[PDB]
Amino acid sequence: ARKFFVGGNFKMNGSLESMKTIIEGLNTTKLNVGDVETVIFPQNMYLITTRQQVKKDIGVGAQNVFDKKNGAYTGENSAQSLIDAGITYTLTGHSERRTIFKESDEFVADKTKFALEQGLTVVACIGETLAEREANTINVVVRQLNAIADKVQNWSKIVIAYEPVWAIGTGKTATPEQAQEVHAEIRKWATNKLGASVAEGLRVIYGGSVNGGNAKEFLKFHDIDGFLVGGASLKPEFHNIVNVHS
Amino acid sequence: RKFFVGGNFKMNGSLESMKTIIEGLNTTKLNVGDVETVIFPQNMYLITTRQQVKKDIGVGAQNVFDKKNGAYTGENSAQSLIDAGITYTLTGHSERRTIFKESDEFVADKTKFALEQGLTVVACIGETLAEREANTINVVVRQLNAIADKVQNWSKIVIAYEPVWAIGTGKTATPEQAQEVHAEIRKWATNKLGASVAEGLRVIYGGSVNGGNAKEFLKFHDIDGFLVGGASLKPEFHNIVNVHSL
Repeated sequence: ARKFFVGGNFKMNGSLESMKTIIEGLNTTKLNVGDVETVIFPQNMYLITTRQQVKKDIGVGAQNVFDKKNGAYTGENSAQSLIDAGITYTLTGHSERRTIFKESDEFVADKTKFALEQGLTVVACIGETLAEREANTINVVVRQLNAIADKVQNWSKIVIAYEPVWAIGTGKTATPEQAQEVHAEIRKWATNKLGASVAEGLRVIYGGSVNGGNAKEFLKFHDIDGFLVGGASLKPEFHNIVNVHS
Repeated sequence: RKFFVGGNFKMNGSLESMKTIIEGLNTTKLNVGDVETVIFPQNMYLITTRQQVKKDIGVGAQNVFDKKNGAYTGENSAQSLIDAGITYTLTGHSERRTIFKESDEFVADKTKFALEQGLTVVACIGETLAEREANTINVVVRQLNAIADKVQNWSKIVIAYEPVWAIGTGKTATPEQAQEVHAEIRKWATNKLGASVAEGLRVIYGGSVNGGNAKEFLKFHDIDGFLVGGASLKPEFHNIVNVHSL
């Protein structure tokens, strides 16, 4: 039985006031920590103050990390620095970084491997564009996942986030059935590549648009283990996703 | 032109080391009328650095994106920086141009947006080892022209000339070479922006500046300060920051 996982990706948003509000909101929500692993991923500059201010039952993660030890990489987040301040999670390979900053499959894998070695849990993001959806959905996520498998032996601290990039800004709303289809394919790939015990423990979270109302409709589908929430994670709605089981 | 000293911490730090580096700067006597001093910590420390370092010292990001708050996972927001009292940023550092392939045009776009949102920008330029053969001025003028194409007002720009071959290699440019590049940069600014703007423009030297070679630069009238790398994490930074005022 895989533990329900809800990540909140704030993206490149925030003010001092809005982050105080979000954090105080999370501190007063009734969390059953036994049945949900909750993590928020604030904009880089807020990482330490978010960890200081949000209660221990909520994880804090970076939105990106570099793949090397501390050194001369101006502008980057260090995995070593992150966990030294108590930031224990990170995203790698988010679609916005694969597209805007052309992060390669191999670069995402190397960041994942290094972050894991340094003690972080990695939410490794994958997903296909609309052109790739025409015929190559399986081939794309399989290729993205294989690059990670080439570098990473231990998947106990990986969770996979499936982003339906094809449904972003295309008028197309990705339905729960369409998500279930891909999540099943991801778990099939993991069974085939890593063995059944890894695949059955591996969280595969949906990273397309979701709210507290249809959260339950998505969780009715057989292979969806939680969510990487985008825009709703800045809003009170995030609490109804985190707390969906109660 | 007020002398400018920046300290680029790059992708370094721990809670313990960052607390003592800042405490070292807090208890260092400064002539703020004489030197504009700024430190650029790793992204995660931006808020705690602004909280802990005395008001006489500015804090800046090591990089910023070129758009308003939105869906750019992993990036620093210029609006968010300003909201929290971070009033500086680097753009175009050579490590970002080389590792992350930031173009002249992207750097110019970031510079313009950061300026519009209220930041002072240390726009970084410089030529490689191969370009040093015969193409030094072709390169820095091209990089500057891209900035001028997007930016009308240079009041809150500082130019940092860091020869790539001098970054982290220990091979400091001699002041005599630095002076002539800066003289060409000021010649370019005179022609492009007018003598008045050119005469107020800070052009600072970066590249293996340390407490032992700092003084030699002060005799050259087109070198308006330093962008210090590895030495900015060391107690000798306390020299470089004050050495103009001695």
